[PDB]
Amino acid sequence: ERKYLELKSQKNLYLARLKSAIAAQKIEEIAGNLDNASASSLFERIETKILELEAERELLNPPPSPLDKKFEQWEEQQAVEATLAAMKARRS
Amino acid sequence: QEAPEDLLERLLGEMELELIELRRALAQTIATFKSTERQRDAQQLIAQRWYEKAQAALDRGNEQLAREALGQRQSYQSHTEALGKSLGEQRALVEQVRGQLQKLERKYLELKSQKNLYLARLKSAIAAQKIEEIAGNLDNASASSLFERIETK
Amino acid sequence: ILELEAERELLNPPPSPLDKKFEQWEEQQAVEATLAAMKARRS
Amino acid sequence: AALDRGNEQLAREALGQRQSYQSHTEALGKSLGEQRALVEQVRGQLQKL
Ligand SMILES: Nc1ncnc2c1ncn2[C@@H]1O[C@H](COP(=O)(O)OP(=O)(O)O)[C@@H](O)[C@H]1O
Ligand SMILES: Nc1ncnc2c1ncn2[C@@H]1O[C@H](COP(=O)(O)OP(=O)(O)O)[C@@H](O)[C@H]1O
Repeated sequence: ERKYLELKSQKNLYLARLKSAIAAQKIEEIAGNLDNASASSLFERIETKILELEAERELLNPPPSPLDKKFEQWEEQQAVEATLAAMKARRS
Repeated sequence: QEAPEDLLERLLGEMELELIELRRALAQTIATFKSTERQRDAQQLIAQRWYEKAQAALDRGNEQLAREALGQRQSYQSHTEALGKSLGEQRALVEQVRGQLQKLERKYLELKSQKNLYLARLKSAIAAQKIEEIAGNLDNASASSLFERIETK
Repeated sequence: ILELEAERELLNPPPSPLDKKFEQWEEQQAVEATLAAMKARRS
Repeated sequence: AALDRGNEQLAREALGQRQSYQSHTEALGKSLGEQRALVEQVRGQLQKL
C-alpha cells in the first residue's frame, strides 16, 4: 500500500517535466533564433517566399534605370527653381 | 505540403492549447506537493503526541512503558524523515519547472506579436504581383495582359 | 480546492515578499511621521 | 481628541486604522484622473458626428 502511494505521489511531477520539455523544444522549430536563416524556422520560409514574388513581379515589368531617376530628379529641381525665381520676380 | 501561412496560424493555436495544458499539469503538481507536506506535518504531530504520552507515563516510575512508547515512536520518526527527504528535492524541482513555463510564455507572446505583420506583408506582395497580369505595362503588348488580348480580338 | 487556488495564482503572480517588506516599511514611516508631527503641532 | 488622555496607544491605533481609507481614497483618485480625461474626448467625437 505505502509503495503504491509513493509512486502515485510522483507520476504527476514526471508528467509535468516531460510536457515542459516537449513544449520548449516545439517553440524552437517555428522561430528559434533570429540569426538562424535555416529555412526550417517558419519565418525564414515566409521571408524567402516574399522575396521570390517581389523579384518575380520585377522581372516581368522592369524597374526604371537609375539614369531615369537622375534625369527626373534634375528636371524637378530645374522646374522648382524656375518657379521660385519667377515667383520672387513677379511681385517685384 | 501546404502554404506556410495557414499552418503558421494552425501551429500557433495548437501551441496555445499545449501551453494551457502545461499550466494545468503544473497546478496539479503543486497541489500534490502541498498535500504531501500536510501529511508530513500530521505524522510529526502524532509522533509528538506519543512522546507527550510517554512523558506522563514515566511519572508512575515504571520505565518499561516509557521504553515501549519510545520504541513505538521510532517508526514514526523514520517515516517523518523519509518524507522530509523527498520534499527537499521536489521543492527544488518545481521551481525550475515554473521558471521554464514563465520563459515559454514570453517567447510565445513575442511570436504572436509578429505573425500579423508577416501576413500583411505576404498579402501586399501577392496583390502587387497580381496587379500586373491584368494590364502590366501600356507598352507590354505581351498578349498575356488582358487588354492586349481584347484589342487583338 | 488546492488545485484551483494554485492555478489562479499561476496566472496572476502574487507579489514577492520584498515588496511586502517595502510597503510595510513605508507604512511604518508614514505612521511615525504622522504621530511625530501630530504631537509637535499642539506643542 | 484620543491623544488628550496622554496615552499614545489609541492615537497609534487610529492612525493605523486611517491608512486603509487613505489608500482607498488614493486608489479612486487615480482612476478618476483618467476617466475624466477620456469622457471629454468621447464627447468631442459625438459633437463632430
Ligand atoms: N549561434 C547561431 N547563430 C546564428 N545562426 C545559427 C546559430 N546556431 C545555429 N544557427 C543556424 O542553424 C542553421 C542550420 O540549420 P539547418 O542546416 O537548416 O538544419 P537542417 O540540417 O535540419 O536542415 C544555420 O543556417 C545557422 O544559421
Ligand atoms: N520595358 C518594357 N517596355 C515595353 N514592353 C516590355 C518591357 N518589358 C517587358 N515588355 C513586354 O513583355 C512582353 C513579353 O511577354 P511574353 O513573352 O508574352 O510573356 P510569356 O513569356 O509569359 O509569354 C513583350 O511583348 C514586351 O513588349
